[PDB]
Amino acid sequence: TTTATRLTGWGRTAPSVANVLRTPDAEMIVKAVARVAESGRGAIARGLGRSYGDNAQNGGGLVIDMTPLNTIHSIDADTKLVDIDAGVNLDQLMKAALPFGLWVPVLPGTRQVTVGGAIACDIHGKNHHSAGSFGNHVRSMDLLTADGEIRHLTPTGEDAELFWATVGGNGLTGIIMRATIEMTPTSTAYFIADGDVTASLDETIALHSDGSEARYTYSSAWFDAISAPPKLGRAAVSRGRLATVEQLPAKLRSEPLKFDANKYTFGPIGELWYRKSGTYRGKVQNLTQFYHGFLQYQFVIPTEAVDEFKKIIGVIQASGHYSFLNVFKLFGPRNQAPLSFPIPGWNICVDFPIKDGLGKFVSELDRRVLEFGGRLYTAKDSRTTAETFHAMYPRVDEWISVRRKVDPLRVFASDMARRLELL
Ligand SMILES: Cc1cc2nc3c(=O)[nH]c(=O)nc-3n(C[C@H](O)[C@H](O)[C@H](O)COP(=O)(O)OP(=O)(O)OC[C@H]3O[C@@H](n4cnc5c(N)ncnc54)[C@H](O)[C@@H]3O)c2cc1C
Ligand SMILES: *N(O)c1cc(C(=O)N[C@H](C)c2ccccc2)cc(C(F)(F)F)c1
Repeated sequence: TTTATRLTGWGRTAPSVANVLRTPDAEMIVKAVARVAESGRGAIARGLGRSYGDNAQNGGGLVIDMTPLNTIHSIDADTKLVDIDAGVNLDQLMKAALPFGLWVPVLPGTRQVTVGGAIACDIHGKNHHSAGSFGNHVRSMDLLTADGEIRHLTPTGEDAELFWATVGGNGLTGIIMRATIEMTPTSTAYFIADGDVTASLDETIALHSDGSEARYTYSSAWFDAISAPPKLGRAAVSRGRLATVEQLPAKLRSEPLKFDANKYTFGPIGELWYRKSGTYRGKVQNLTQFYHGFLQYQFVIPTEAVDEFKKIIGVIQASGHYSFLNVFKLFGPRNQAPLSFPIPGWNICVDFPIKDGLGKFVSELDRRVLEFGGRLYTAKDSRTTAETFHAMYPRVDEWISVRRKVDPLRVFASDMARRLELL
């Protein structure tokens, strides 16, 4: 029933060979786990493999593909609850739930992620500072544990601890079979967006600490990480909120929940265009418009350590490693998941062309991120060390304890668990 497959994350790196079970039958799944528990490198769940790291692979072990288990069981406009299999992806869920006036409460940059993957990495999106991360919206889940049993976890139940260990747990508490999400009510599929441009890193920080952020539910920025100061850190800021029907152009009010470089570019006229183009108010945009080899590196620095955040950006541009695609956002309050990535503060994504001395430069970045109280993201990472990770996540020991109570025999395991000593 299993097939030896060669697996990588989305980074197409650190490949490993595992036995990939793929069945729409939850019974084959439960019994495949029981077949790992009476024997040795254990088992890990895999979703759509959008995670860049090595969390959804398990060298010389069992990897269980969950995408066949993609039944949407029900959606209820009144309770706002959705009840689906872990294999359902968020694009699928988005499209099924619009007709009910329901919005997926946390959307990441690609909708090709499963619900299991969204929970296990506790993903965040453009609205983190107003909605939190994915785990905040899970009202229940069914977790296939090492003992072959299915446990029904809730956020505030008597199983709260294992619930919040599973959130952001990178699949190391067992297999999420099914969950119940509370959605966000919406009257349209549209955003009303305000656009802003900055000329300096200092301007960017100002804009994000002036209180304007509280007027928008969604907010993120494209961010210059190549130009030398004080042009370094200038940003195209896109902020907004879901539009109501009364704010749509009348052509759309009929169907409000529907879904579907020249010579000047670098001169003063180019700079002018880019400011004009990137500055606006109340622009209505659908989801696509408003959301628009390499080493993907993402960290967050606590809010108060702002000067340290600036320092790291300066180190980056002067490093000779150039990143064009840079997403900046200020996270809001965190949640009670010990291994949850987001904390309030300065979040950034950078894309580094694989190049000489880059591996060693990012190790230094790790040191800086750590020294400054921030952390990396497992959904992005494959190269950091156990010691660095354990120091970045001070509640890791708390988490490991929970994980030990629930999988004493190390039935669930992955490349990452072994690398980061989470096993
Ligand atoms: C283009 C792009 C844009 C992205 N943007 C964002 C973003 O804006 N915000 C953000 O937070 N992330 C973002 N990501 C990362 C992505 O959201 C996460 O890596 C997500 O976890 C991937 O989901 P998946 O179903 O592909 O999971 P996989 O990558 O297949 O698995 C990821 C982790 O989830 C676990 N898992 C999967 N299914 C289950 C299950 N059924 N039960 C238990 N554990 C399971 C796996 O074991 C593994 O630990 C982006 C990724 C890409 C490629
Ligand atoms: N990283 O801090 C980060 C990345 C995204 C994101 O959507 N990235 C994908 C790869 C993307 C790259 C280039 C253009 C479009 C999409 C989103 C965030 C967020 F915090 F959600 F805004 C952060």
